[PDB]
Amino acid sequence: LNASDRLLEIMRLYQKQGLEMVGQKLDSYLADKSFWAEELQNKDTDFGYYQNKQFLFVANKSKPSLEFYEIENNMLKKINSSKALVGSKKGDKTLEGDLATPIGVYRITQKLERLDQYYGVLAFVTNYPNLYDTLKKRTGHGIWVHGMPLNGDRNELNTKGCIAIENPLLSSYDKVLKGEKAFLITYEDKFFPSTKEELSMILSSLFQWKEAWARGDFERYMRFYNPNFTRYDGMKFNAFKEYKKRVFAKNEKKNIAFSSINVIPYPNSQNKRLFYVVFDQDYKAYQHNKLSYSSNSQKELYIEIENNQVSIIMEK
Amino acid sequence: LNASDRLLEIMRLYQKQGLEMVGQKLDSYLADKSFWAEELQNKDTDFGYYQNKQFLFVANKSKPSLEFYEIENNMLKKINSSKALVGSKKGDKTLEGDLATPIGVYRITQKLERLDQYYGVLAFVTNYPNLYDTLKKRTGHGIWVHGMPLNGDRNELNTKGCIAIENPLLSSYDKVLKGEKAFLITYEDKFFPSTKEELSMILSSLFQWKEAWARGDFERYMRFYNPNFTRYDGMKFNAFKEYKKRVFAKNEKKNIAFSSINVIPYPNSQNKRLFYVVFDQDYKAYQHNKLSYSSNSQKELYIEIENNQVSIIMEK
Repeated sequence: LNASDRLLEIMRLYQKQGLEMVGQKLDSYLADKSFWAEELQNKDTDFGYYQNKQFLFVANKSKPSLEFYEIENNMLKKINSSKALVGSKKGDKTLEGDLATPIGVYRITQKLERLDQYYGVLAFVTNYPNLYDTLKKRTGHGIWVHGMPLNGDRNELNTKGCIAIENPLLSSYDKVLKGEKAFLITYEDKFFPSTKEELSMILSSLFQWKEAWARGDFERYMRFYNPNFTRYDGMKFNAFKEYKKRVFAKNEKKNIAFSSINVIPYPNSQNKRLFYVVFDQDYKAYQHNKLSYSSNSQKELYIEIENNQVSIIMEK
Repeated sequence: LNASDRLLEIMRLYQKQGLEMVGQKLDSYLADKSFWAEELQNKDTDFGYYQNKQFLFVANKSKPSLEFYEIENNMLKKINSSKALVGSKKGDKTLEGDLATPIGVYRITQKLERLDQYYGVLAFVTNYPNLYDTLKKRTGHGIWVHGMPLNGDRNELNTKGCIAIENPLLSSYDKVLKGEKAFLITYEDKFFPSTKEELSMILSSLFQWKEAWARGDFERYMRFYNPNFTRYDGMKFNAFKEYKKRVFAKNEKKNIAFSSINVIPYPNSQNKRLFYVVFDQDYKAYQHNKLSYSSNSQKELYIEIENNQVSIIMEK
């Protein structure tokens, strides 16, 4: 079953039964692993799935090195790479002042340009501690990707956790970036890419979870949640399930849509198969066919694949 | 590839902008000649485009003969053919009692069975005079496809305009038809088939016209109409245009959907490239977001292609 068959089937449905049945068919594709497997088959998927154009930094703490990529239609283009300086402590960053460069997936939130000359041309600010770090109660702050001292001093072999590279290369990255946000994937010894099978399982599950949510299927929705689940505000599984039971019993109608979806393999010290999933969510709920609630938000999930099953370990 | 890209566009649109925008995108394909060119490329298109399953008699006045077809996904299955008795007058039927079998595209409206023995096992009633005949002021009635005398008489060489075939075969067609309406194409010496280019032009135009109508684009809508236009109720081009300018100035919201579209080459004296278009139409209009008018009707168009341009010459 291929893309041409699916297009023909969409149009046949549209001409014969109209628009509502088209939506139901499109939903069935989105919930279908094989549909994603086909879309992904010739794409560069090692660093994840990215719907829109994005920029990716990849840091190897061990070498140490930093690479920079552009990703468009899920095809990678390597811009450059170099050696880097990183923190002195091996493994996870878990505490303020532990001198460790964090392992995981981070976002570059801003550029700083009026800094001590030690930081070089600029500093890209990472969002350590990210949601995952925050729900694990890891402490610390101020992890940046920056340059080398402007005076030309080279008197350190390690930072206190920041990632530092040469200024000309750093400037060249900034010119490619043009003020766009970047992801940063940082790993330690060896990187374990997301496979096409894993991305296919996550994306199909993602849409199944959405539609179980929207239609108020409490049992199906709850099965996507890992027993260890933690919500962004600290709520754990039992209270979460209690609450959702009540909410779902109200049987309100909802429409939910996910866009700008990225799914990114998440390096971690236990080498669990973890992924960070981030997307825009359009959410609408109705009471007696009157719109009673709407929101547009940025959602974040952390998902594990274990025992060949997808589960949600954290959600904002 | 293209089908991969086209599908991806639809899937992204569905989640980013909604099912309504998906419908508009499918509509843009239906308005595109190259879309139809591709869609028709391996279809049996000589007798026209038939969206759903349909049945077709083809009568050659000159032979004389009658063929019967089943048409499913626009592939012809020929059920049978045989010799036939037809009217003695060559050329057009224009008048009550002129003994001519009419030339053009007709519809079988009903089956009669309580007949005089002369007429055989049954009569399929054709709709002579059709809309075209009627707007051309042609008169007469009772043009049937029927059998041979039940008392075994086989005297006559010609009917008074009906089409007569052997009773065993006629019953066979009836059992295949099973109460369904059928089309009849009748032509005189040589049949000049609808081509794939003609059909693709007519179909893309049909959907362009629908969009111009529904979105209220007066100038683009009026461009499809031939100067010689006659509406089913006699109204001519200038009065039609005047009335439409008024209606379009109201800028009412309108939703229009077509289904079971058939486009059938229309044989004619002058061998002009004329076609009969017939479809079901669901029409709704609104006033300040409230439904003010709805209808479900069978629409009929007669269309000429001349100097590579599609025009409407008659509409019901």
